[PDB]
Amino acid sequence: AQNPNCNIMIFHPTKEEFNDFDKYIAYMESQGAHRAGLAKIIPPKEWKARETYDNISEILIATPLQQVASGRAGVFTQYHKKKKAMTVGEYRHLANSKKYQTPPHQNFEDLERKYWKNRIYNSPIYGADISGSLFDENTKQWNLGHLGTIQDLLEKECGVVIEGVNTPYLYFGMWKTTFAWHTEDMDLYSINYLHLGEPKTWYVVPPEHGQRLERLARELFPGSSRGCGAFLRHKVALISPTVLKENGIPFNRITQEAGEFMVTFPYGYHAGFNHGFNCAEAINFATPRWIDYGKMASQCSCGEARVTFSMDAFVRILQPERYDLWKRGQD
Ligand SMILES: O=C(O)CNC(=O)C(=O)O
Ligand SMILES: [Mg+2]
Ligand code: NI
Ligand SMILES: [Zn+2]
Repeated sequence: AQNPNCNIMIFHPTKEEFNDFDKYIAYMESQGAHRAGLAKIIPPKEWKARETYDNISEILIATPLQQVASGRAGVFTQYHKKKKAMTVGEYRHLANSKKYQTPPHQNFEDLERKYWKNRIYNSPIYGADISGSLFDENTKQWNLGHLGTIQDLLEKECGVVIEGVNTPYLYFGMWKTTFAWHTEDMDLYSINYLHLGEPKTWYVVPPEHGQRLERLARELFPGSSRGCGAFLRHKVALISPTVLKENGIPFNRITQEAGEFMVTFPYGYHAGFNHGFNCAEAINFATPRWIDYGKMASQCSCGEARVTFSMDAFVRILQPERYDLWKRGQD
């Protein structure tokens, strides 16, 4: 069995190996990459996502989200308070202001210590979940707006044609902006490209151990757990590496830098934080190996998780028994 300790693997494809996206995912899996839940892919030196980032300031962040924490430093939830619209140029200036800017630090490990010590005492503002793309149309390799769609994959594997679309999303971050512990909708893959700016630190639980994280979360967030049998779908709970180690939960960590891709694998729980002003692009995707995970994915039916139009068909076809309850949660 490849990668039996579930370490995060880093790949360096050549320009030739970067042509065929599906083939390279399947290659990484042949080497055991999925066992970690997360892999890093460093593009060949010949590749670029676009020519420059000099002309992005007029993109609008219609609903910036202020991430307000409650709890203790290593075990907290966050809620998202909506703020007035602002442009990317306005948000960048805000991120760089004395109130929000990255503090002085020695290295990534010092900054990580400062994040976990101090995150809860601040409320950073995240420009998340913005439909759009920064890949040039002429970039043919690993262009996250030109991937095979999940609806086409389901149709190729199972024969059923379904409605829905699959487009990318932009994330504009600042110091301390936070992504809570989650797996993807329907336990899909994700791919994330860090276009510019400061790093993103990731934490991940191997898919084979995901239920250990879920059991810890029910213990640490007992009110939330009574409210919903899949409350990590709400994407609000944070647990620090120190607390995970104290409770024996297997996990790994890695820092993504500008110009690098990260892939999350089906049922790989992940969480993390941004180091300073940055912009990432991400999208969900599927492969044949996903289908079995989609059929078994938990679902939130309490009303909180509310998701895209395109998840309807995935529930309806892969999980018909659960469909009626889940759709009630959507309505
Ligand atoms: O970058 C973020 O805020 C969160 N991204 C992801 O969870 C992802 O790409 O799967
Ligand atoms: Mg612009
Ligand atoms: Ni994710
Ligand atoms: Zn719920």
